[PDB]
Amino acid sequence: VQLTAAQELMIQQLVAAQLQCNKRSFSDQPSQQRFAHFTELAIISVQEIVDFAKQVPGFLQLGREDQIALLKASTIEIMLLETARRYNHETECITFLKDFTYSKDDFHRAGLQVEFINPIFEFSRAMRRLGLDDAEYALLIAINIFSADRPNVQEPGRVEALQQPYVEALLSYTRIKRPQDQLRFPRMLMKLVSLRTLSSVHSEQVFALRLQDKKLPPLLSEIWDVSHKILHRLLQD
Amino acid sequence: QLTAAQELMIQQLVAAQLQCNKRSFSDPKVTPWPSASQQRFAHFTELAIISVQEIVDFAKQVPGFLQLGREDQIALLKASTIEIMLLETARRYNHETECITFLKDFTYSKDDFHRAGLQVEFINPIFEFSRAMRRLGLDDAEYALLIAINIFSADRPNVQEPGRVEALQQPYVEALLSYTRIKRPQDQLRFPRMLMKLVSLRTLSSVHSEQVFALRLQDKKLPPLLSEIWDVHKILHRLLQD
Ligand SMILES: CC(C)[C@@H]1N(C(=O)OC(C)(C)C)CC[C@@]12C(=O)Nc1ccccc12
Ligand SMILES: CC(C)[C@@H]1N(C(=O)OC(C)(C)C)CC[C@@]12C(=O)Nc1ccccc12
Repeated sequence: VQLTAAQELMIQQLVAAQLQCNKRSFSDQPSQQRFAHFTELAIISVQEIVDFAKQVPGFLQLGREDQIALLKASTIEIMLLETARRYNHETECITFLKDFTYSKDDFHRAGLQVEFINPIFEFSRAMRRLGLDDAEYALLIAINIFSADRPNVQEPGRVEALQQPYVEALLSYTRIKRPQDQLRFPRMLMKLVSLRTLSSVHSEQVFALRLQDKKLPPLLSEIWDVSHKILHRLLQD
Repeated sequence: QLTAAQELMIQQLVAAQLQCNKRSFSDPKVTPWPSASQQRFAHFTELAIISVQEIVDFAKQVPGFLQLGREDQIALLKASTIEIMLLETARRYNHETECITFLKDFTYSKDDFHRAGLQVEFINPIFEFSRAMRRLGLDDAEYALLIAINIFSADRPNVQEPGRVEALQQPYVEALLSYTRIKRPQDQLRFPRMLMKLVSLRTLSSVHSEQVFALRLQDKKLPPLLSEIWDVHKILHRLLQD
């Protein structure tokens, strides 16, 4: 009933890597005005997500066409995990990147649909109730990435094997943090289930804006719209 | 050790699970497996109608489901119907033949489904889930617990009493946890993977919904009872009443 040096070492690598993310600030930073803002800001985040993904052990070792498959699906779900981490209960303003803060009302002005926005905030509220630290968020992101249930995964068993170390670490970490509360760990996992619904709802939202004359940029269209020239280039570096 | 209350609950579930999948191709008869496109669709829908009713009967036997409001019961059943069905496809997947089985003994190839006009996006995940489920290697108690856990999801659409639903689920999660510990003390990661399979059921259920809409474009519209649960609840409300 205690972590290993290997497990301790991995968690530190993840949070350290995770800390390199969301570094860009609104001061330091250089309908459609609202839209362009989001897409612009997504590209920054996506690019950070790919970089984070190379750092994690056992990811670069996978073949390229499955590295695409895991990233394509999880990238939105990571974003959602990160929006939830910095969700502020008092203001009800989700933070994106270092310091960009947006109320739920701010989103309606971008023309996002109520079927899409409310679940995001319900997700952010629900996760805040769990009370996860940076280590638990970092482990949960990794677990999320190595999802072998994603569409068009060529080597599922290889991916399942990569993920299992992160589950075992998270199980042991939660047991130490709350020995009395045995079901908090399952509660955290049941949240992974909520992420998919939001992932499917997101595919409906993105589509709807294509109708409103709001087409996605080159990088974001590769992974969200129904070749991966940009995506290969980011991975190959 | 396992609780006396917990033993009863598992026992009630497995028994209820036993009443499911009693129908045989030999035992009335559903429209036969072979216009050709149209007939295969019919074959599936008649069989599914039959399956849905057993799931509904099973769900009433599950404890505390009937504690719920008729509106919530309906919400819960409609969303998990496909997910229970797919658990069952996986449960009895033959790795030797790669043929999934439906009800008592209706066996189908991957090849068959392509022939029925189903899209790859839909078909591939189903066999992958059946394969992935096998790697876990669940026993009957474990399947049944996982099913009951599935039913009581608070984050389902149109649920009115989430807390009441989630309260009914925790007992089952606790039983599954306790059961895994007793049966396999040294395998700590087995129990989380089972819970994570619920994540896979969601993607499937979403993929399945897309398939149903694509089929409507093939001039293949679902019958009344399946249309309630899968299209975008009079018969289902009436089914609960018996
Ligand atoms: C509305 C948001 C939830 C945005 N989402 C999204 O898919 O964007 C579309 C505009 C629908 C294409 C998900 C992440 C999103 C984004 O893309 N950029 C961004 C910047 C700050 C906060 C949140 C976001
Ligand atoms: C294609 C199948 C996977 C069938 N399902 C489904 O949703 O397909 C529709 C065409 C939309 C109806 C899911 C269970 C399904 C069914 O309805 N009857 C049936 C009989 C034997 C095996 C599998 C099935």
